[PDB]
Amino acid sequence: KLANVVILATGGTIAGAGASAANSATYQAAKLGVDKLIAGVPELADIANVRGEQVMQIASESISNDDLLKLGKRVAELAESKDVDGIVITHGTDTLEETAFFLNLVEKTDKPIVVVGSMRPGTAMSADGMLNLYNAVAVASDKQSRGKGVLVTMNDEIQSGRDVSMAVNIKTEAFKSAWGPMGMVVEGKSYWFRLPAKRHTVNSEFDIKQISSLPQVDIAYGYGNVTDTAYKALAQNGAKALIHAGTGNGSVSSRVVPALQELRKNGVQIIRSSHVNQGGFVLRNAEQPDDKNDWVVAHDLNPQKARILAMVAMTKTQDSKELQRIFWEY
Amino acid sequence: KLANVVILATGGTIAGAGASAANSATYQAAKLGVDKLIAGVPELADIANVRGEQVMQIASESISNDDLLKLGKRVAELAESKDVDGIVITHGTDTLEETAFFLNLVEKTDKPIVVVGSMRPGTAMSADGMLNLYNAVAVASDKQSRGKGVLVTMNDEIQSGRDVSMAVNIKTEAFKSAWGPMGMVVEGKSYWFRLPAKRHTVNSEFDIKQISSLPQVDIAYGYGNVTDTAYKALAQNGAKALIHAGTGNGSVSSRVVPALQELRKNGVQIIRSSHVNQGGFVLRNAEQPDDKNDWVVAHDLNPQKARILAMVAMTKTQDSKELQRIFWEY
Amino acid sequence: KLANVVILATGGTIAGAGASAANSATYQAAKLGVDKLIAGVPELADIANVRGEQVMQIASESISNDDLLKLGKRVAELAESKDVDGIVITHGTDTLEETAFFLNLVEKTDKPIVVVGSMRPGTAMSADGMLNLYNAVAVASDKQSRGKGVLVTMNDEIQSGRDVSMAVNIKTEAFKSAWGPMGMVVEGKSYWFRLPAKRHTVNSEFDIKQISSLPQVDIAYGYGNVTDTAYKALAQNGAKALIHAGTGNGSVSSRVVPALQELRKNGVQIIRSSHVNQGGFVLRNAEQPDDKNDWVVAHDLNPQKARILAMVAMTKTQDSKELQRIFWEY
Amino acid sequence: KLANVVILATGGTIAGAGASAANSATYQAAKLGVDKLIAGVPELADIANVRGEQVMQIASESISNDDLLKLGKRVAELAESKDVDGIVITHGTDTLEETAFFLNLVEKTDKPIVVVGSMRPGTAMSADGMLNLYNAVAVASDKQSRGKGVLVTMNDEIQSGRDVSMAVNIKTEAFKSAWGPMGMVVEGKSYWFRLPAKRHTVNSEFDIKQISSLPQVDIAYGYGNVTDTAYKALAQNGAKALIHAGTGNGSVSSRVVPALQELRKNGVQIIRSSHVNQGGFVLRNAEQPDDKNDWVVAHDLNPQKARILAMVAMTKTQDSKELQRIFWEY
Repeated sequence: KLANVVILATGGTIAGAGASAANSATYQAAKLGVDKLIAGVPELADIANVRGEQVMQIASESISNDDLLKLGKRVAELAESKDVDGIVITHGTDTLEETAFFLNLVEKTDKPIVVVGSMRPGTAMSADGMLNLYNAVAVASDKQSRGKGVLVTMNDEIQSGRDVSMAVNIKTEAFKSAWGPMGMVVEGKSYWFRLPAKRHTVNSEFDIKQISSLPQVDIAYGYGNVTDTAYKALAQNGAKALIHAGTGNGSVSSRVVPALQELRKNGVQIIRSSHVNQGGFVLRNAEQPDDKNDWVVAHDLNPQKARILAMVAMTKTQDSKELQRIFWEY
Repeated sequence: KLANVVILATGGTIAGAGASAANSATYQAAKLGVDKLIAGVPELADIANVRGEQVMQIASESISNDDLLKLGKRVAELAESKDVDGIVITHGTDTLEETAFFLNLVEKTDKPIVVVGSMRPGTAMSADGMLNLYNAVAVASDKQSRGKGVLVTMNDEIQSGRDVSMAVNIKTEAFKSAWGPMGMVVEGKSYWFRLPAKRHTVNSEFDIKQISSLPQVDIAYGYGNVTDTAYKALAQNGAKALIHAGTGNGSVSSRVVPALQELRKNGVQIIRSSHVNQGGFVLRNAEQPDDKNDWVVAHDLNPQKARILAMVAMTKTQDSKELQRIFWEY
Repeated sequence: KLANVVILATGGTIAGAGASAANSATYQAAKLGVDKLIAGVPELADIANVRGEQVMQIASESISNDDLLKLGKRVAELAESKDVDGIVITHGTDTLEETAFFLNLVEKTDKPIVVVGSMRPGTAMSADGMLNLYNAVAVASDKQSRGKGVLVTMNDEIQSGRDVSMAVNIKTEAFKSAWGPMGMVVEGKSYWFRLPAKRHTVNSEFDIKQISSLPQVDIAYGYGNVTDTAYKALAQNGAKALIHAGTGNGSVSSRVVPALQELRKNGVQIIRSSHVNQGGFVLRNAEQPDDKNDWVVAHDLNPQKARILAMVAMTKTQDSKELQRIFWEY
Repeated sequence: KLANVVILATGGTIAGAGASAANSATYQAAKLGVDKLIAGVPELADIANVRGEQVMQIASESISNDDLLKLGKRVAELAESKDVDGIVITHGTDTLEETAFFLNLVEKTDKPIVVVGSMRPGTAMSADGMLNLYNAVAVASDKQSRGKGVLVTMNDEIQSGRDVSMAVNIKTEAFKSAWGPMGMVVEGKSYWFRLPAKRHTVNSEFDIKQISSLPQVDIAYGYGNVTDTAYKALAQNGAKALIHAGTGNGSVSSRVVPALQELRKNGVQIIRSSHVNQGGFVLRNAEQPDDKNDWVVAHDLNPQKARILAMVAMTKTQDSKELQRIFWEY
């Protein structure tokens, strides 16, 4: 009668603890195991048959590519199981948007996958995690969630895992998309207003089942008087692609362009993103001659999202034209 | 009767040119001289006595610290002149927010200083620069602008140069502040709704007249699987402070903390900012033990803004407690 | 081969004129005919084969139901023509959102229909109307626009005609949706990030071909110390439904509930909307017992949008359960 | 020694109760007395000496002018007491913005006055009221709050009572200002980023001590095919001023202008506001000839705020030029 939902716990503020009820912002992440999360929301038994597993127990700022692969592979094993209807991942906020996008690209399933965190620990007055987790389970149990790609369910919203980002610090409305929420979840019911347009999950060319390793990708920032130092150092320490987090429309300083040309000739993919992250996108051939240089633009994707897509894409191709297509379809 | 306004041109898209009227996003910056910009808005003569000077002719993504000092010293000379009532600076968008904040810290004048750019070049259909420049001159000529600190006048808004940032790519509403616009400018008239709270201009402890060369400060990004490589390389190549553009509330990967402790022990200031830029702020001692490590938080300041404040602050102090006070006052 | 686009002119600021180039906000609407509007953007020939018709010449604040029917019927005649690929409607901003939603409900066509205005008259410095009209023709000429419902193309955005609203005065970013833009249009190219979820155009149960008149529907506002006066007066002067623009979640004053029960028994449909228009929705049975009173909630639709849906819906049904279904599907 | 704060309870969702923990949106307001609210936040004793009074027990959508006066007069008595350092008012969300603006105009004190509500009842999972009430008391007890005018402390923000509005339904981020938050409150500490520019409290020309009964003011909505019916009926039933909630920049249908000219000639003040409430303002003489007609524009104020200012203003003046000055200063 009720859906079978599995909760995969990774740590985070949602599993965190502070010293008193007034500690909404100063806490230790990743203190409570998945069984204590489930025990703290007894109302979950009203909306689904829930089982929990601990995949990891980390502050998400310290996540690694090996962690992503472990989580992605477990999600795929559960998605293939006839006994599983939906999956919830409890996660720290800091890199929640990276995990959600990674799963959106590599999980070839129409089964709902929801990633959820909290801005306050469960010890705090007015802690947000209990209702976030209830909503995540509600959404993971809802037929309307099938085929919608990875979702994030914080602040009573249904956000696309593709382009939701941690945009506001401290407040519970932290996660926003340039392209809006797709829906809302209220008193366990989902209300949809938009659908995804971009390739995901079942329509993805990528599959975690065929990924055993991820290429190293790093990010360097653009600002006044920036030099080529970080770009060269990152490449010298193994980066196979650099995400340029440029000013404006992925613009590159005249002090940095020559190093990026030299790195591209040395086989490093050069992907122009920006730190202009509330809306718009980076236009090919506008601020830099990407065709002449054989560079790629990240479209609307912020730097950390562009890193995820580049890493997944480079499991399959190092062709800059193919990478640009991928950045325009996902 | 009319105010005496000087326009200091530095380049940018507002001085740009594209190949066709439909080229609103693909153009070359810094092509038109200040006399051509002034001649493109003959209505300036109705609202002020305007004179133009060409300080530099750059795409603002390529600005240097020596460019900031040249511009800041020319602004100081003009502010000291009885014959100047207000100052407008035409600037590229990419680092407009950095220049505006710098001038807000180092110009000890109550004379209006307005920084303005455009998202479309003057060759485009529906180019925004003409009305942006008219509005900048209107605000620079208005007695209500005196003592308000440095202002930015795009999109019919009066924004604080402190915390306005380039937040949306392509669109004319690019410049936004987490704390809102302070006012609007419409048909030459200024309408105020908020005042600055933070220290600026006449109440600043800093003065451009004292600064000969700015200290080197660099920025490193935080993301999944980040290593200490960029942080160490930037310090090796001369960084006196490192702005950490962390995930979430300025969080630091467990892979990076030991390097930042070693760098602080070797005299490099460690300032925790974030790429969570739509609202909120980074809280001292929350994600990291700043007191134990002698680190600084950047409060609400985005990484490029924190870099500007760290450079100015270190012309006066190397005491981390004084740097934290400055990050809480400015 | 270029698309054949018809421009249907109705008036508005985009056809407006002010006394001087500095008049961005003080002007007269509906002065320029469609042939002069088209002649002002000769670049339209690069993206489509365009012809103009003058349907009407009004300030949109003064639109009537007879004007909607005239425009809707003309759109339908063009959409049935094999010689028409797309339709652009130039329109005043004030009720643009009402016309766009009306057409989204009643035009049973997959051919693109775009509604466009401007915040500044074409006489103004940095007038927005030329690029808005270029973008409207670009989107109306694009195969990606087929089957997406009615679209609004201002501020470089592709907004859904369903739920875009005039949200910001004066500024060119005036039109916003709670559910985000669906895409952007830049240098003639359309970039999509979301799809509509709600029923529209070809999947609508409503058809302008079967509508010869519209039921009278009026709107009354909720606030502190509101009385039942406006509600009763509007019904006495022919309203067949009343849109309640409530405080909060469509809340109704205890001073107004009895009048609404008497009006419902008298056969007036009662639809709870709100003046809380930036996000969320009005929940059935939450603030008022809608099932007991036989009332309807407007879901996320603002009062003027709810009026349009009620008026179209009541051409087909006066069954309150059917109207609630319609408010949940469109 | 702790500040003495008095909590004045008026009802609302913050005092509400739902049937179960999953009832975040469906509940009964105004169920719990002030002593139970205070008992539900035992941490209040750490930050202030609190006492509670029950002023009334209502759902705020049903507030009256006499309720405003009863609360305003009690606030005045407490502000005049040496034993009171700060005042918190617990309130329903629906008309919280109206009460906060009223108090901002009529309380001639620099003592902190905070108005607070919740979007979820205290019975819900992740109820927001506990931390909102803690934050209200923290802000009411803070020296930084003195002289700032009336404040609203929801969602970790410090918002101006002047121009904060209920803008988002259901979500805890409901309260927003076009001009941004002025600050934040985190772990009991206040962080300021802007100051008010408009007249309030100690600099107000109005005083609650002089007002015995407020004049009747009503609101009529503008939309396609609107008629003069609601305007005339509201005036016939005693409105001394009509707030016109127009489309766009307070625009008036050509079907309505004649009635509004006649009402003005008969002594009814005509104030043009709008239902365009996310930003911008209504410009005098732009959409209508206000000077010719002796009408007033509401500036940036939404209709329900404009009604509050019009009521207070008309306790002093019937001169439309003085009313316009008031609408430009407050």
